[PDB]
Amino acid sequence: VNSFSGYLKLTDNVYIKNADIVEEAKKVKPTVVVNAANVYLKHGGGVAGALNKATNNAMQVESDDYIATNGPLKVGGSCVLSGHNLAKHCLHVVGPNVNKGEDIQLLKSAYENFNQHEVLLAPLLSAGIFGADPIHSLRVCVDTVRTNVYLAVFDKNLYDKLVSSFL
Ligand SMILES: c1cc(C2CCNCC2)n[nH]1
Repeated sequence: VNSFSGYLKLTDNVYIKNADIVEEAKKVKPTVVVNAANVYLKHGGGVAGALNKATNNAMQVESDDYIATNGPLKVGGSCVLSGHNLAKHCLHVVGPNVNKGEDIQLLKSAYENFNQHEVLLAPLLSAGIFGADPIHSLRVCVDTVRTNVYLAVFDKNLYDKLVSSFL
């Protein structure tokens, strides 16, 4: 048993809810929250901007030190940093950004990072301002992630479309 509430079960391991991931993280304090990161860990907008704002910019301060030491992530890659006030850990995962012309085949590689963690609270990778089709992102998630993933979908309209179109 875990503390996640109100989720619809899609598969053995994947769960979904219409929720603000920031508010969900604050309530649950999961072991791992996933950030929709870019390779520079510049948390300006989308899910990353919202998570970073909720940490009072401490996520960005930690991230800048990480980049100064290690250099940028790979598209499809990840790093584990603090979860600050939201979670124990934040898994910063870089899905391909269609609005920058990145290979959508890298979305599967991105989701493979989730398999290193037994339970995660996550957004749909490459959705929102990253420009991918969220229906596609959910299919790749279900067909790639084997650990237990709790997906938060901010937009109620999109949530209902994801559920009603799910195969
Ligand atoms: C040597 C050092 C590492 C670090 C692992 C923790 N954070 C990123 C770099 N990998 N290989």
